[PDB]
Order: sequence, then C-alpha cells, then structure tokens
Amino acid sequence: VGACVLCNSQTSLRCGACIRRPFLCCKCCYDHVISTSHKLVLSVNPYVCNAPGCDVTDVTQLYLGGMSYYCKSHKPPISFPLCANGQVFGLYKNTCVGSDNVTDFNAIATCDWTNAGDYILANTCTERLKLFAAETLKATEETFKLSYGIATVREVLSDRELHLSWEVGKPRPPLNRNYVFTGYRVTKNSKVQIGEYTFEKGAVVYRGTTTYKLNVGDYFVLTSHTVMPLSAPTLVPQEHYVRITGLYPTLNISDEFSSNVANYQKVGMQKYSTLQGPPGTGKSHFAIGLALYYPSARIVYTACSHAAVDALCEKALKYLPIDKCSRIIPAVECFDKFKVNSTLEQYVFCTVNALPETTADIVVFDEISMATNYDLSVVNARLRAKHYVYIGDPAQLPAPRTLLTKGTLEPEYFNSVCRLMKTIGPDMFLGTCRRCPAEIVDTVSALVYDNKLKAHKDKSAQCFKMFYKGVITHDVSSAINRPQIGVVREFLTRNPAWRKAVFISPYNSQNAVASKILGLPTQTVDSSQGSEYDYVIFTQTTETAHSCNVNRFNVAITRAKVGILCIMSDRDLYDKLQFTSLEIP
Ligand SMILES: CC(=O)Nc1ccc(F)c(C(=O)O)c1
Ligand SMILES: [Zn+2]
Ligand SMILES: [Zn+2]
Ligand SMILES: [Zn+2]
Repeated sequence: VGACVLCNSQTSLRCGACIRRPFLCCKCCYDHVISTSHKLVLSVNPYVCNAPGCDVTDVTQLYLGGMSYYCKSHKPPISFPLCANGQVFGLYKNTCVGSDNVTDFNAIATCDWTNAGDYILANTCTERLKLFAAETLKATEETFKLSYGIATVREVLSDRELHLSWEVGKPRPPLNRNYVFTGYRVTKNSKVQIGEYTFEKGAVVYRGTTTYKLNVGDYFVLTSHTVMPLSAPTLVPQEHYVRITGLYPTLNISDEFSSNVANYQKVGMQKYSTLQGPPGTGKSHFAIGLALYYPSARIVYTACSHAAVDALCEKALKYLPIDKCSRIIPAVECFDKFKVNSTLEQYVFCTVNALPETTADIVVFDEISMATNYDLSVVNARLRAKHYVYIGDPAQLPAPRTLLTKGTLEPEYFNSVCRLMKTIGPDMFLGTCRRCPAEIVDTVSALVYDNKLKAHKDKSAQCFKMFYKGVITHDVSSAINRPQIGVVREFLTRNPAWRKAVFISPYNSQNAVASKILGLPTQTVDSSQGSEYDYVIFTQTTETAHSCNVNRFNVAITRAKVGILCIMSDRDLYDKLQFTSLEIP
C-alpha cells in the first residue's frame, strides 16, 4: 500500500513494468496500462493468472475469481475483470481522484533517457514526477553499467600497463575517467574487492585508487548500486523573511569577508538562496565566510564529489577551529585533518550520498551544476535546515549523463537549482574574477555571464588563438587531432616559457597523444573544473556539439591565471575569443 505518484490518492497497486514500480491509484494505474505497453500490475500480490502453467500477466486480460487472479481461459464462472470502469481493481477504490493528463508520467515511465527531451521533461514536470524521473533515470543508468562486459587481465605487460580480454556478446565501456571500474581476485567460492580503477588506451594504461601486484584472471566491472526511493522535494518551499531568521550576525568580521556581508544577510532572510560563482570569484571563500559571519550557526557543507567536499575542508582548515569541524566518511582517500564521523560537530563536511539524518542552521550545497535532482532530493531528505545555500555556476559543467546521446542539455535543465538560476536568476552573484587575465574574463563575461563578470587582473597579453582544423581521427570512443598537437609543438619550440603549461582538450585520446608528444601534464575540460594553472594550451580537436559546448568552452579557458593558447576548430567560438590571433607556420 502507498501513495499514487500522480494523485497522491492512497492505493494497493504498483505498475510492475515500470523499473521503480511506482504506486498508481485505481484511475492512474488504468490510464497508464491502457495508454502504454505496461500491463503487469502489483498489489499486496502480483496481478498474474494463478492457474498452473498459464503465462497471462496483462491486467486487461485478467479477472478476480474467488481470491485468486485468472485470465479469460482459466477463470471460475463467478469472477469480475481486474481492469474495467476506467479503473484497475485494488484497495481504496472509493478514495481515488485521477488526473486530466497522464502523458508526462507515461513518457518518464517509458523513455530510454538517450534524448535531451527526456531530461527537459524530468526537470519541468510536477515536483512529484521530478522524483519519479530522477529515480527512474538513475536506476536506468545503474542497469546500463551491468550491460557492459567484464574485462579480465589476460597478460601483465608492465606496471600501469595491461592486456584485457573482454566478455563476448556485451559492449565494452569507454576507457575514460567517467568510467571508474573495480578489480577482483578469484577466490575458492567467491570474489573480494581490490580497489576501484580507471583505464585509457595504450594494451591499456590503468591508474587505480590503491596499489597492488595484480595478476592474470583478475577482472574489472563498473560497480553498480541499489537506487533508493526519493521522498523529499528537489527544493523545499521558498520563504522570504523580514529579519535574518535563526542566525546571529557577528559584531566583528575581517575585511577578508566584508564583500559578502550583504549576501550573508540575504542568506539569513530566505529559506534557500542561490549563489552563482563564476570561475575564480570566491565560492569556497563565500561558503567558509558564512561560518565567520554567523559564528554560533551549525553548518553542514555538502557536495556530490569528495574533491568538492575536501576543497571546502581545505578552506575551512585555514579559517575555522579544527575541533569544531568533522569530515563524514562512510565505511577513496579524502580529507583527514578533522575528527571522522562526528555528526554533532558544529561544522560537518560530507558528500551527498554519505549525509546523516541531522538538522543544521545552514546547509551549504557546493558545486550545484554537478548535482542531479536525485542529489537535491537526498539532501532535503537527510538535512532539515533553517537555511539552504546552493553554490555553483550553471555556466560550468553538469554531471555526465552516461545515457544521453541525442541533443544538448541546456543549463536550465541540469537540476531544479540551475533551473531557478537560469529562469528567475541567481539570488547572489560573485561578479569579480580574481583568477584570469582580462582577455579570458571579457570573453566569458559576454559568452555566458551577460557581461556581468568583471576582471580583477589586467590584460596579460599572453592570450592567443589559432584557427586550424587540422585532421580528425576517431578511435573507439574519442577523437584525436595530431596536426593541432603539431601546431602546439612548433609554438612551444618558439615559446619555451609555455613548457610549464597544462594541456587541455575535450578528448582523453587527444590528451594521451599530446602527453607523449609534448610532455605537458594533461586534463580533460571535465576533469580540469575547479583547478587553475598559470598557462593553458587548449586544442578543440573537433567542432562537435561536445567540443563547442559553451559551458565546456567556459571551463576550458577559465583555468588560466596568466596565459592561454587556444587552437580552435570552430569559427564561431574562435571569433568569440578576445585573444591575439596567430597565423599557421
Ligand atoms: C557479472 C558482473 O558484471 N560481475 C560483477 C562482479 C562484481 C561486482 F561487484 C559487480 C557489480 O558491482 O556490478 C559485477
Ligand atoms: Zn509502468
Ligand atoms: Zn492516481
Ligand atoms: Zn490463465
């Protein structure tokens, strides 16, 4: 028994064909089964023919006879159809409201999540269907991971370099960072974990979490997880106040946090607030300063990634008493300078998935662009807070959507928070970039920030762009542009100072070839998010949707403190770069 995900009406029915088995009311179950392929219905029991070796499961071909379910062919003379009167038969028949249209629910229930349109719907439907969609998508993502073949160590060539044998009649996952494996040793009658791993083309390179002397018949699978049901909204109902509520402003604050005093007061005067922090504008400084402005406030700092949490930890360690901080860790190497798993500590740093059920004066949820609606709901379920602050940048990268192949995901569809920030605007904006030369700031100010982002630094004059398509080769899941690397090679010979540069591209394969040819450290745009370097060399590699995506371009060029070389495939983004043009040697 439970609540219908369309009406809320009490019900004894779940759709057995839906992967999350959502409770549907007599009417909503009916409208769902007759307008889709979903015909298996579950109650206290499953609506299936309780006849011996009858296969009939379709509820519309089934009848209650006695206290058992039968099809047409096996039913007793005294029976009634389970599925008639615009209703499916279960408890609480007399309390059932229905809906005008069941169309959004059916689309969520039946879509394969390969098209942007599925995520648009998941983010504009009713709040109750946002949760259904978020569960459904996530269960679908975890199942897609099982669809991948096992990789088995066929030969150890060296340290860090292997030969894999792949399970026949199942696809191989992409060999990039967005696919994290887990090793396993063959035991008497079982298997035991041996740390997570990632692979890249060579033979394959592997950069595992822990170190080992792994040997033949050792195997690797992407760890999939049980997805729990969601209950809490993606956002609590908003409230505006006429005074700061449940918080006590400090009387003395350092001129280090004085720029955020108005913002800090705004946090205290509504239930939740959104802070758009562009690259290098002081998001973690904001987040910790909030503790100093409200010194008695119990604050839970959360984010999706251990790295995002640890960065809040590093910033805390420098401003907050260490004995008032705790890092929550469940039973990967993260931040180890705070007492571990002390929930009742004033300052709690903890990833979304490991959050305890607790209260707080303020919840700071950082790197919000990377959050899914699933994450947003979990936080609301675990943390009852007086104030929620959502910090991030809808102009930066979202969580990879492993299943999305067709269409682009616009930032207003990344999650409910980014939706608000893109529709009504952010509550608070960090308007001054301290990281980047003015050429980069000016470029992205106009590209994605509506000319509201201001440079601290002057022009560097070390910001260059070259228009060069070169030559694109494709391997199994990546792109390579050797001539764009050649242009970088010739540039470096005439500009040896740039040998301190980081190499960035939209493709792991481009990066692997650049690494060998240039010896620069490499990053994907996606892995560079949150990092900064003095000098950046960027090869666009292709002009795909992937490589021209404005959020990815934005992250790519805002990594640079001093200089950047952009080797561009795309005339559009080339013409938007406010950088000195260089001809081709
Ligand atoms: C058949 C197969 O995929 N194997 C396998 C082994 C260990 C695991 F832990 C997982 C897993 O986490 O899904 C999967
Ligand atoms: Zn269904
Ligand atoms: Zn209903
Ligand atoms: Zn039957």
